[PDB]
Amino acid sequence: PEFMLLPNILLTGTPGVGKTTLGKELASKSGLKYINVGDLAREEQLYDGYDEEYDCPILDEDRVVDELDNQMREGGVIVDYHGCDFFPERWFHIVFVLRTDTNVLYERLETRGYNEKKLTDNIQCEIFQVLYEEATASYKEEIVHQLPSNKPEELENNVDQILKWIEQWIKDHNS
Repeated sequence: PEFMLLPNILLTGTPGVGKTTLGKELASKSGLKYINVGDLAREEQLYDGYDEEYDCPILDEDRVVDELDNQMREGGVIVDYHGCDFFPERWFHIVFVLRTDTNVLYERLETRGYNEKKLTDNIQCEIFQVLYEEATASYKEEIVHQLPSNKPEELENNVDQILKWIEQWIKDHNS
């Protein structure tokens, strides 16, 4: 991989849409580094404050940015998070918003053991297309793409499409 310019990819979308499964499979099949922002925040303890209504530690967004910046500047990172407005715009060469039909998403999150309030908030997040709108507000329209993510076959299509995109980008940016 040495001395190749490599792209950064954002995988965003509501919890349950398949970002982690996709990012991990992409890392394995491309050699790009996969970063789960939730796991990173947990591992490096990047929390500040507690949201009492959602019942979750509040992400320290500045510290996440500081934690990742050097690595992002070096390129070749696939970032997975259910938020994107706080990342420096310069980080990402392409942004994929994974989408899952509400019925499918509900059953996924139900299986994850989400209670009613958490199920409702997340399901409304998807049905209101919150993350999609957040992505389009934060990044150039031409680099934001929605990906259906409802079944293994769509995961397969997404892996294939993005792996092909990575190859083309690398060719274009290492003349």
